[PDB]
Amino acid sequence: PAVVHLQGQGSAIQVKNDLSGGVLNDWSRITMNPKVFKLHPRSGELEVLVDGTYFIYSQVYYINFTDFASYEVVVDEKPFLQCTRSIETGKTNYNTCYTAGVCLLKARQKIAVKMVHADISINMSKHTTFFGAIRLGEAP
Amino acid sequence: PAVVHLQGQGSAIQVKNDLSGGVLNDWSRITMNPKVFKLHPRSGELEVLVDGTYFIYSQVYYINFTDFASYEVVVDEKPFLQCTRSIETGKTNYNTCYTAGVCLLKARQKIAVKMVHADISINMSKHTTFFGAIRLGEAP
Amino acid sequence: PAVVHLQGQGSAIQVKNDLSGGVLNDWSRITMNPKVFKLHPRSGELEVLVDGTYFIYSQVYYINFTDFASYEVVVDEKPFLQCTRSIETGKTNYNTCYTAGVCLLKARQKIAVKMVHADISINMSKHTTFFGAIRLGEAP
Repeated sequence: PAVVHLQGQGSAIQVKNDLSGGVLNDWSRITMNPKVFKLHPRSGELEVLVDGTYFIYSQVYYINFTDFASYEVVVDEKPFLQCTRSIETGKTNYNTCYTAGVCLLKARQKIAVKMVHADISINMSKHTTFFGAIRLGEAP
Repeated sequence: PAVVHLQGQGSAIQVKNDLSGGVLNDWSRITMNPKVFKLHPRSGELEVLVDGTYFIYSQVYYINFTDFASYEVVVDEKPFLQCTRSIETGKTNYNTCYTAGVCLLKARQKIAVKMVHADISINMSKHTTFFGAIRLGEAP
Repeated sequence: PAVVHLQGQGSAIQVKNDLSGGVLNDWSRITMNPKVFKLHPRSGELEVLVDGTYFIYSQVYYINFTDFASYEVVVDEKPFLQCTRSIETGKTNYNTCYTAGVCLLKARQKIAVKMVHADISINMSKHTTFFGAIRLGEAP
């Protein structure tokens, strides 16, 4: 199996003005098999270069937000996974938010972590905020 | 590796009165290997057809509860995994609860996601509530 | 693929004690490929016995906490993953805290679950608190 583990590079992000369309992008590729995965640095996309059965996972560290914190893991712009937290307006929620799932992908398909449009702050520390995949094998 | 990723059928559920024994059901079967896995949609049970080493995972999107929200991933009615949340707010508790783990299984054993009996609502959207398994290989 | 699923053996721990630097060691070794994995019962370290690509996961059940509840998954004492909850609610909080990720490892390296030192309680039940890994295959 080929793998990729992408880590945030540190520094806090406010989702509204510190990102465009909510998409996380400045990922550090500490592990990436270049024959199976390609990273797109501005669009924040993790592209698969071959058909396969893929396990996909992510985790975003919510560090303070208004009331509703959430993101989607999208595949070709389509919601596949979601991780969501809540809090009462005036109070604080520091919270790692992990989700993961398995799906069949064809070559060139692109995966991305997209924050929902809200006032939400996230910490990009490498241990709390990450994004990865495992090609478990061929697709049927 | 044979995999299965069951997605909810796009509906908000009130656990107490909309499920039987808290068991999430009416799963949509997008990707399921028919030689390893068999689905029982109304029961909500996922049956393994062959012995093996299985990674099992699940997410439930909690959308309303005032006390506790908890579920168990059960194998023949025995708890294997458990995901739990207490309230994050006095208003509306939007919160996804993911859990996963590896276990050995025998043929004809059945897995289910079983809510604890309480005043809980859930969003059964395809990207928010899901239930899957990976046959990594044989069991030793 | 070689797997390991370690489960807590029940009861609870008061994290304020800071025994063994917060490193959890209550692990029951239910499934463990002995050719790839070794558990040290006193230190709580999970040692890989061969080089390879490893998916590592953990869940800790925070049962009584008020401010920050956090833990790290460490590799040779170096943080790799982190799971964190500080939910300001006015009452005591109860959350399971799952995280996971993939990394390449050499033989003899040791993985542990290290609680950050806090006056919280964690429940060590076998269904709510666990620690595991999948050797996906050889590392490139």
